[PDB]
Amino acid sequence: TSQLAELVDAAAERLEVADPVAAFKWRAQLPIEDSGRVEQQLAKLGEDARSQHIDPDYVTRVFDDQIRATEAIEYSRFSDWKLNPASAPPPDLSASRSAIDSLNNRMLSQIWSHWSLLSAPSCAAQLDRAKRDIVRSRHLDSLYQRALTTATQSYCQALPPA
Amino acid sequence: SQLAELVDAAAERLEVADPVAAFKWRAQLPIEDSGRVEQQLAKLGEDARSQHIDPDYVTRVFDDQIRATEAIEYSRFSDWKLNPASAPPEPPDLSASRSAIDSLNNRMLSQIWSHWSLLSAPSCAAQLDRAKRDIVRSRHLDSLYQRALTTATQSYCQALPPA
Ligand SMILES: O=C(O)[C@@H]1C[C@]2(C(=O)O)C=C[C@@H](O)[C@@H](C2)O1
Repeated sequence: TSQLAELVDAAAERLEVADPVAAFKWRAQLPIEDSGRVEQQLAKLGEDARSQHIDPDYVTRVFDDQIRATEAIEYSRFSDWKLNPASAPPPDLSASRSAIDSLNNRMLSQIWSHWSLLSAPSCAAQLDRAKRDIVRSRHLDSLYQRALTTATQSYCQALPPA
Repeated sequence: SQLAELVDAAAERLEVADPVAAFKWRAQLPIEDSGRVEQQLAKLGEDARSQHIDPDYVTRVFDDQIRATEAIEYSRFSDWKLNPASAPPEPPDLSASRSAIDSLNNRMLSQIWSHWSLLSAPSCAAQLDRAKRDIVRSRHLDSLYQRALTTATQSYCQALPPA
């Protein structure tokens, strides 16, 4: 089991919030993106990182990836639903909000716990193993696999060049 | 197929979704532009009436085409959210893309008029499936564009024969 399995699993579960959120936005005729909103969300995550003695710039980069990957899923659904509106699957977003708050906390806990590994040469391999295992355990489809890659692309920190 | 030119025009117009998406991505503009949709449907409705073509049929067809186009734009935004480096950095202006669309709109309505007797005939469904096969091949349409072309053309065979 990869040391990054809990982090990646949390990231994947958080991606899955894309579906109820997109279903809601579709019915409510709301757009997917909102730059001001995301700026606020990222700022709050940075504050969370500071209070937890985690590098806020790192957390900001990682969650920027996470949020873009999530928006990618939402846009893919909107595409599908434009072609086939009868397929659009609702309710309000309070459940999703609570889930994201809990998953944010889980993710930050693992960034803290596994900071040495995230800084290490073994990060890339351990991330690849974690992804493999979560793709399988969560039965992630091609869209979610691409999203998980995007979401996690900044986990592993650059190494000294000499 | 006698519907190949119409389907080709439809597919060509679908392909304008790419530069349109690219422009909107760079400019951070919404994908849906209800004003522009209304403008087109109004003009086309009037052209149909003036040429004595059933405007309700024409509106339906273009609604389908427009929805399919929006679907492609959403899909590209999805792709670019996953990998922003794949977004075309210097797309043509939206104005230019809209002019190209205006011309394709006209070509499609001209083809609808020309092939009214086939669009309203029982052989329409067969001829449409044939045209789609051939244009999918000739344009090398991928999975997304195949879906989009089905959506764009789904009302073609609804045309009523003249009284
Ligand atoms: O902005 C646009 O011009 C493009 C083209 C489009 C159409 O299909 O005509 C018209 C309006 C928009 O909602 C979509 C679809 O994007």
